[PDB]
Amino acid sequence: MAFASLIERQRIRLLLALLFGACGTLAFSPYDVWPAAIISLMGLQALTFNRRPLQSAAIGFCWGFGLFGSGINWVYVSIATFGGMPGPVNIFLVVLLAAYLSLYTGLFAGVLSRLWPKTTWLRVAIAAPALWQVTEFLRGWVLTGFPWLQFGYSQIDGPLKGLAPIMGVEAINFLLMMVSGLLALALVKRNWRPLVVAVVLFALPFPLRYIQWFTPQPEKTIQVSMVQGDIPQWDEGQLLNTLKIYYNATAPLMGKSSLIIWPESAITDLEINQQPFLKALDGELRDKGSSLVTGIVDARLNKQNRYDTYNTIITLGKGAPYSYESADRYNKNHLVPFGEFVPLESILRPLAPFFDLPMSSFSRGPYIQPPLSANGIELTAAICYEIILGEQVRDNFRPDTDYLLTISNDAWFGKSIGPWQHFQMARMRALELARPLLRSTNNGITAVIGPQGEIQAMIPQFTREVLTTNVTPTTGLTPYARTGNWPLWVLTALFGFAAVLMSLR
Ligand SMILES: CCCCCCC/C=C/CCCCCCCC(=O)OC[C@@H](O)CO
Ligand SMILES: CCCCCCC/C=C/CCCCCCCC(=O)OC[C@@H](O)CO
Ligand SMILES: CCCCCCC/C=C/CCCCCCCC(=O)OC[C@@H](O)CO
Ligand SMILES: CCCCCCC/C=C/CCCCCCCC(=O)OC[C@@H](O)CO
Ligand SMILES: CCCCCCC/C=C/CCCCCCCC(=O)OC[C@@H](O)CO
Ligand SMILES: CCCCCCC/C=C\CCCCCCCC(=O)OC[C@@H](O)CO
Repeated sequence: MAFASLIERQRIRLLLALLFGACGTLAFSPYDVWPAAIISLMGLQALTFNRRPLQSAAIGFCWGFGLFGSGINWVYVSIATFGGMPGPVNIFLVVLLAAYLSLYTGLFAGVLSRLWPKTTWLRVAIAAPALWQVTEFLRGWVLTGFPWLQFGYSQIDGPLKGLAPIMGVEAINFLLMMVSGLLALALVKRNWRPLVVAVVLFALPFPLRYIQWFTPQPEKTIQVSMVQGDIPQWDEGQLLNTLKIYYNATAPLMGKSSLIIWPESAITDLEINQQPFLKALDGELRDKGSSLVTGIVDARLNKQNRYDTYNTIITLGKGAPYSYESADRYNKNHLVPFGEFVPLESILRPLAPFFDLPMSSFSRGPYIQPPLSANGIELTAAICYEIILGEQVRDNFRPDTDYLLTISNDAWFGKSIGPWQHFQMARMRALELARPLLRSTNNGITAVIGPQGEIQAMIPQFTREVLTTNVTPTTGLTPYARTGNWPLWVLTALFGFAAVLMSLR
C-alpha cells in the first residue's frame, strides 16, 4: 500500500516536477531544444492539477528548483574561482539562489490552484498565462531582480519568433504557458478539443516570422571590427600588456574599419589615469577616419568632492573626439546583483566595520541615456547583464538608432552554459527592435546579430581574435519598439480580470 499513500503520491509529483523543471534548461542555448520549453511547462500545469494550494505551491517550487538548479548553477564557476570559500559553502550558495527563485514558481502554483482549483481551460489558458506574467515580473523586479531563464527566449530560432517584434519576448512567454496549459489539459482529461486549440494558437504566429519591420540602409554600410582580447581575470605591468594587445590589434584596422569596439572594462584602469594614452589614441583614430568604442572604469569626482565609480563606455576618433568632459559616453545603470553590488547593502551598511567594506562602490548611470555616436553612427548601448532587460533597452532605443551595442566580459563563468544563455537573450533584442546588434566580449561570445536575431558573424570563445565584417544599419519601428510592454500588460489585465471574476462567481 505504501507506494500509493496520499503523501507518497504527492512526493512522486515533487520528483516529477523536479524533472520537468530541469527539462526546461534544454530549451535554452547551447542546447536549443525549443520543444523542451513546452514539455517543461506541460508538467508544471499538469502536476498542479487537483492539488490543494500548499501542495501545488510545493510542486511549483520543486519545478522551479529543477529549472534553476540545473539552468543557473553555472554561477558556481564564478563563486568557486574568486569567492575564496570552501566547496560546501559554494554549493550551498548555488542551492540557495535556486531556492530563492523557485519561490516565484511556487507562488505561481499556489495562487493558481487556490483561485482556480478546478481543471478548466480557463485555469490553463486564461488565468495561468496572466498569473505567470505577474510572478515572472516579480522575479525580475524584487531586489533589482533576476529575470533569467524565460522560455520566450528559446523561440529565437523557433515558430513563434515573429511575435517578439510585435509584443516583445514576454508575449512569447505568455503564449507558451497558454499552449502548454491546453496540451496538459488535453492529456489528463483525454480530450481532443484543447489539443486542436493549442495547435491553432501555436501555429497562427508562424507566418509573422517572415515580416521585415525594417528597411536596410545600404548607403551607411561600414566595416566594423571587434577586438576579443581574451584577457584573464592591481598590477600596472599587466594593464600595459592589455593596452598593448588592444592597441596592436587595433592599429592595422584604422583607416579600414569605420568602427572599432573593445569589450566591457577593456581598459582596466581609471579613465582619469589614462588621459595621455586616450588622447594619443584619439588622434591616431581621427587621422585615419576610424572610431573606437571601448569599455573602461570611470571614477568621476562629483559635486560633493567624492568619486562616483561607473562602469563606462567611452568613444574616440572620427565623429567622437575624445574628452573627459564629453557626453558621448554611457554609464551602466543596472548593476549585477552580487557582482557589482550586494542587494540590501545600503540598509545594513551602518553596522559594518569600515575595514571590511569594499574599497569602492559602483554608482549607477541614469535609466535613459542618449545613444552613443561614433563616425556618424548611432549606437544604443547596454553593458553586459543590461542586454537581458528588454524594456530598458527599448526605452533607450530611439528611431534614429543604427545599431544596438553590448559590451561584456563573461570570463567569470568559463566554459559553462551561462555565456550561451546570455548570448541567447542578447539576440532577442535585435529581433525585438529590428536593429543589428554588435556584441563585443572579452573572451566570448563576440558576434554581430542581424535585425531578425540571426547570427550574422561570430568568432569562437576563448580566442584572442578580431571579428571584422561589414554591417548595414536598419531603420524602421517594430510595433514593440513603438509601444513597449503595455499592450501585453493590458491583455494580461483582461485575462487576469476575467479569470478572477469568474473564480468569484
Ligand atoms: C531521475 C532521478 C534523478 C534525481 C534528480 C534529477 C533532477 C535534477 C535537478 C536538480 C537540481 C539541483 C540543484 C543543486 C545545485 C547544483 C550545484 O551544486 O552546482 C553545480 C555546479 O558546481 C556545476 O557547475
Ligand atoms: C523578498 C522575497 C520575496 C520573494 C517572493 C515569493 C514569496 C513567497 C511565498 C509564496 C510561494 C513560496 C512558498 C512555496 C514554496 C516553499 C515550499 O512549500 O517548499 C516545499 C518543498 O520544499 C518540498 O520539498
Ligand atoms: C500589427 C499587429 C499584429 C498582431 C499579432 C499578435 C497576435 C496575438 C494574439 C494571441 C492570443 C490569443 C489567445 C486566445 C485564447 C483561446 C482559448 O483560451 O481557448 C480555450 C479552448 O481551447 C478550450 O477548449
Ligand atoms: C534567505 C534568503 C535567501 C535569498 C537567496 C540568496 C542568493 C545567493 C546567491 C549569491 C552567489 C551568486 C554570485 C554570482 C556572481 C556574479 C559575478 O561573477 O559577478 C560578475 C560581475 O563582475 C560582472 O560585472
Ligand atoms: C546577503 C544578501 C541577501 C540578499 C537576498 C537575495 C537576492 C536575490 C536576487 C538576485 C540574485 C541572482 C544574481 C546572479 C548574478 C549572475 C549574473 O547574472 O551574471 C551574469 C553576467 O551578466 C555577469 O557579467
Ligand atoms: C510521468 C511521465 C514521465 C516523466 C518523465 C520526465 C520527463 C521530462 C524531463 C527530462 C529529465 C532530464 C532533466 C535534466 C536535463 C539535462 C540538463 O538540464 O542539463 C543541465 C546541466 O547543464 C546542468 O548545468
